[PDB]
Amino acid sequence: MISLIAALAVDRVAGMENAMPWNLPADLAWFKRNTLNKPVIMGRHTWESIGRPLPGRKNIILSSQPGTDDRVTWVKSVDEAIAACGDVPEIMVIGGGRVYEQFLPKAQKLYLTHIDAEVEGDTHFPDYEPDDWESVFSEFHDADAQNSHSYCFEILERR
Ligand SMILES: NC(=O)c1ccc[n+]([C@@H]2O[C@H](COP(=O)([O-])OP(=O)(O)OC[C@H]3O[C@@H](n4cnc5c(N)ncnc54)[C@H](OP(=O)(O)O)[C@@H]3O)[C@@H](O)[C@H]2O)c1
Ligand SMILES: Nc1nc(=O)c2nc(CNc3ccc(C(=O)N[C@@H](CCC(=O)O)C(=O)O)cc3)cnc2[nH]1
Repeated sequence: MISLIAALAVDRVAGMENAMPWNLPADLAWFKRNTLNKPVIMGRHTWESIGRPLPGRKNIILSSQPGTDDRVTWVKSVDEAIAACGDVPEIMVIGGGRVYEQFLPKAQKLYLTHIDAEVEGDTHFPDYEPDDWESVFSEFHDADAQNSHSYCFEILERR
């Protein structure tokens, strides 16, 4: 199956010109936890933002051009990306906006972190219809000494 994972501020804002204005180590731990040992598909901008291969995962980067880093796998279409993942239980799509919109119709599961941050950005998570998804897990966390905002983890499965 194909899954998306993302951190969403209010209005599904997912990305800005620069790094998001929050310190959320617990969310990064959730991200690692749910992606380790699985192929991860990302767009070139997200690859550049991360700045290195994510360890312990097969990193697959979408770009229309040949790759510029031989440590990771580079593909030029959604179907090539999927094929490059091989026979695995779960493919993780980790963004960014362009990539999320392409994969959402193919996806069976969403891993979302809802962040109580009323911020502005240039990249959003695609619209999804709550009636087409069953929420199977939810977990709230307040802001604390190590996390700048309150965050709520959710897992949704497509009906
Ligand atoms: N809040 C979160 O959880 C989260 C997660 C990931 C990223 N982000 C944020 O998202 C932003 C990036 O999103 P974005 O939409 O700008 O970029 P993106 O989706 O990361 O990358 C876009 C690039 O991917 C390539 N691409 C996408 N689809 C393709 C296809 N079908 N065939 C070939 N190439 C394809 C293209 O590369 P070429 O131009 O080389 O052809 C394209 O320019 C950043 O601000 C980042 O911080 C947020
Ligand atoms: N929930 C969620 N939160 C995010 O911050 C997030 N970010 C991306 C894209 N950006 C990033 C940026 C950095 C790292 C990263 O460095 N991750 C490390 C753990 C963090 C750490 O080392 O402190 C990792 O191994 O996964 C991952 C994804 C995709 N989906 C997301 N989904």
